[PDB]
Amino acid sequence: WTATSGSCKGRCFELQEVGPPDCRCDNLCKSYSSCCHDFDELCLKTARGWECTKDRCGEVRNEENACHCSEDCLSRGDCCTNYQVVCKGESHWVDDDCEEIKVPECPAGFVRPPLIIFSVDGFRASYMKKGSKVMPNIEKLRSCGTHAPYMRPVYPTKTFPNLYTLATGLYPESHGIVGNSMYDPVFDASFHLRGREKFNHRWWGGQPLWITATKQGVRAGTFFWSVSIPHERRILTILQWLSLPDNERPSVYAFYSEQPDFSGHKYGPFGPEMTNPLREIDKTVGQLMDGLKQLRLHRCVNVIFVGDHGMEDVTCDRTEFLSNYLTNVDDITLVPGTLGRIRAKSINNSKYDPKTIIAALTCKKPDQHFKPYMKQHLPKRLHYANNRRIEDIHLLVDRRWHVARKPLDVYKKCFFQGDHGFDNKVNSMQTVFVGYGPTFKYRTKVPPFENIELYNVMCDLLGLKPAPNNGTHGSLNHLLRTNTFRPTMPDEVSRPNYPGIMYLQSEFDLGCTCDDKVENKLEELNKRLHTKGSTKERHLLYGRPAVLYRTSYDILYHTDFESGYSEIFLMPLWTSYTISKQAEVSSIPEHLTNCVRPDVRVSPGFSQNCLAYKNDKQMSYGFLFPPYLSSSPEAKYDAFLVTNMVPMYPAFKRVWAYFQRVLVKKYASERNGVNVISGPIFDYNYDGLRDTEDEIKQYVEGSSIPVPTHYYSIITSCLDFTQPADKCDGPLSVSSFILPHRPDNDESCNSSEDESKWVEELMKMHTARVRDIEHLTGLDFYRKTSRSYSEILTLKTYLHTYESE
Ligand SMILES: *[C@@H]1O[C@H](CO)[C@@H](O[C@@H]2O[C@H](CO)[C@@H](O[C@@H]3O[C@H](CO[C@H]4O[C@H](CO)[C@@H](O)[C@H](O[C@H]5O[C@H](CO)[C@@H](O)[C@H](O)[C@@H]5O[C@H]5O[C@H](CO)[C@@H](O)[C@H](O)[C@@H]5O)[C@@H]4O)[C@@H](O)[C@H](O[C@H]4O[C@H](CO)[C@@H](O)[C@H](O)[C@@H]4O[C@H]4O[C@H](CO)[C@@H](O)[C@H](O)[C@@H]4O)[C@@H]3O)[C@H](O)[C@H]2NC(C)=O)[C@H](O)[C@H]1NC(C)=O
Ligand SMILES: O=C(c1cc(OCC2CCOCC2)nc(C2CC2)c1)N1C[C@@H]2CN(C(=O)c3ccc4[nH]nnc4c3)C[C@H]2C1
Ligand SMILES: [Ca+2]
Ligand SMILES: [Cl-]
Ligand code: NA
Ligand SMILES: [Zn+2]
Repeated sequence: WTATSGSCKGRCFELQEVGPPDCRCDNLCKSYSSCCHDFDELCLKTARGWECTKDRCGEVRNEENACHCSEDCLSRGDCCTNYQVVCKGESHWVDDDCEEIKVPECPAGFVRPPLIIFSVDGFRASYMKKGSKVMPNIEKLRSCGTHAPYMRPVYPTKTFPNLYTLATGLYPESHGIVGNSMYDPVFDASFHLRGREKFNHRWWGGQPLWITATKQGVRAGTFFWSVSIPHERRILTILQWLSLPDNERPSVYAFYSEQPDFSGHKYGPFGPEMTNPLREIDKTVGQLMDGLKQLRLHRCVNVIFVGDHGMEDVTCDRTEFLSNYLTNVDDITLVPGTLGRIRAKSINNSKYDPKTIIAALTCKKPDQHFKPYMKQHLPKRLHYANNRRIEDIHLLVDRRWHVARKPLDVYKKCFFQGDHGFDNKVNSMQTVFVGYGPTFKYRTKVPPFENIELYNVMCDLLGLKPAPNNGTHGSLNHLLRTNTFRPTMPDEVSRPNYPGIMYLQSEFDLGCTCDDKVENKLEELNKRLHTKGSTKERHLLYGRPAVLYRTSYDILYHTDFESGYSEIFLMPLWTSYTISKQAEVSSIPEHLTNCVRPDVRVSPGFSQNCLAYKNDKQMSYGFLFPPYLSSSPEAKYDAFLVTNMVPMYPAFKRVWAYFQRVLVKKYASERNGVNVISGPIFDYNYDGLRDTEDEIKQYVEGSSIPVPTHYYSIITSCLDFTQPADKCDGPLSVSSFILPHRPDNDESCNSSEDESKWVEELMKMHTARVRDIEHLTGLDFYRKTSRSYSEILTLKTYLHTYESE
């Protein structure tokens, strides 16, 4: 109910709301069916169209017209965006050369340059190059302002998860919009694009930009436009808002376009019918810009041009049916399409089994086009698990395909030729970013970055303090001329011990053997300097990492590698070593195959033991610094110290062995030496954050030796590869991964072939940012380099994606 009986005269697109039932006149009333009777007549005028014509120049103001070409229009703030070009001989914004904007040039009374966020749905990143001949306004923004060749959305690359990530800097798992379609079991409700449920504030977590602004006394234009309000009216309304008196005028504005997404779904991303939606978007941009120029705001406002996701070629016949795998296909509810999510059709059913469903979906057909996962086993870079709204079972679907439950679902629902929602590393899903204005740089290209980082920047552009979010504040400082936020290195919380030789061999009773009793003062002061950290500048290139939580740990030095050994988790938190281009792969000598030696620097009570691995029929063990890469027969003994040991399932040891024996050396060859940091990760509650000791669900049997959920490595070298890793005078280059530590290899369908046919593809899949590894371990890397901190934050947010160009 509304008493939809009040009026809207002088209230057209009002700025604060009114309580039901007083009728509404804001840009969302339509969607609430709560506009006043006269809203259309007064607020949605159309008479005469949206441009001036020569014979309108001068005219008697006529309140009926959608826009005015009269004389008092400039001062009423309601001319058609082309008024000056047509009636005062001015030029369109796009025809003007660009001139660097060194300082804001704003009208008197503007306390700060406004921000205008112009967002475009489905605007695939390659559109910038491929549609360039027909988007001249967008092209001028891109080349005069600051731009990335593309910007990475979050997963799933759906509309609501992405628009609300842009608004909040949060992963969908934390903001709560985990799909365009969700079931919440605690609310017992569903959320869909169509319908009222999405209007209930209980779905939306985090604190979006417009709320952050309000709470700190920066006024916001209302970001959301009802779908019948056409584009030209949205632009005119923003331009009017911009004419309000100083005390009423918002500081931040949003425009949203449903194009090109709406068309991309019908015609595919490069369909002939796509040229027109693009021209249209360009023309709307020209109108905002010709309108800012009229108001002398075009060298004052910062404009952000940003997409939520891209678009891919998808058709009804590229659909895989779950009914071709599962016999019980009626006890399951599938959330379907470009990703799959499965729950039980009823929780009154005690016969519903995730394991057998997963197994029934694993590697069943030669060319299968989706892969099932338990959510905690999805790649950590998707950050897609820590929400009750995300179903335990998930299917990652290949680009260009759909998954559906039955065929009846597809023909009682080819409609479409495009879709999106796939893995966020996929090229066709990448989207756009352009920043133009006094606060952005002039004609500057920046590297690709993730859309989670933008909320921070929009907060800086407005002088706001960001609510806590998943961006890394400072990682996009290179986008900006000024306003920057000066980030600082977090303080180290635990400082290490440096233990010397304190224990005799016979104090150990670990059930470990080593064939090593084989026996010169010259080579002795030598081996001892290695244990004092003589070679430490070679293996520890960027400083030791900082432990950012409270705990007990020791630095251990060796000829070949250095480690931070945790007395709590009984293993190292990190192991650092450099492999130069020249270095040589040796084999594990036969005599030393089962060798594990006590560390006389570390007490029996803080040590693992071999007995437990023997007793544990599931669990075997590996080494963090690989014996294969020892610099000498003598140094190799160090690789076998029990303090270099970590627990590993036999299935995982195949992955790990291949990475250490083949791939390190290969990377050293291509990158001209690599520095490697490796270590264990514990995330039993899949929240993306380091577990405390009391959260560990699994131990090597009959011991306090905790089992990692994943193993990471960070592989750094010189960006200029003509310099070796250990003597780089400039920027660094990095790639990393976080491998799930799994007792089987059901994830790789080719895992019964040689490791050279599958291990590396798996690693690629589990590519990571150094920043993801920091969250997971509580460590802080790259503490001592010659680079600026800003540049290091950018490096820590890099993801190496292995897509082509
Ligand atoms: C990405 O960035 C985000 C944001 O920075 C990071 O998430 C933060 O991480 C913190 C650490 O996990 C977490 O802090 C906790 O908050 C608890 C209360 O928080 C409420 O208030 C805030 C502030 O305004 C609000 O944001 C929260 O909103 C969540 O919940 C509602 C649903 O109820 C959602 O609508 C909303 O979208 C959001 O959902 C998400 O968050 C929750 C976690 O709160 C998840 O469970 C969901 O899955 C969803 O993803 C909250 O309403 C606070 O009570 C916690 O305190 C406990 O632990 C500390 C240890 O310091 C201790 O002092 C206390 O004893 C306490 O323990 C007690 O509570 C336990 C739980 O009941 C109980 O088991 C014990 O026995 C005790 O009784 C804690 O400080 C913070 O909430 C989130 N923020 C957000 C927005 O998610 C995120 O980590 C980053 N991600 C990565 C990978 O880096
Ligand atoms: O008006 C907004 C809006 C705009 C915003 O913008 C947020 C700003 C945040 C700051 O950065 C830029 C965007 N945020 C939010 C929601 C998140 C709160 C909402 N809407 C209205 C549009 C209706 N719509 C569709 O019909 C549609 C479109 C594409 C599709 N593909 N497949 N099915 C689809 C269905 C997508 C909705 C987005
Ligand atoms: Ca955790
Ligand atoms: Cl969805
Ligand atoms: Na074992
Ligand atoms: Zn869409």
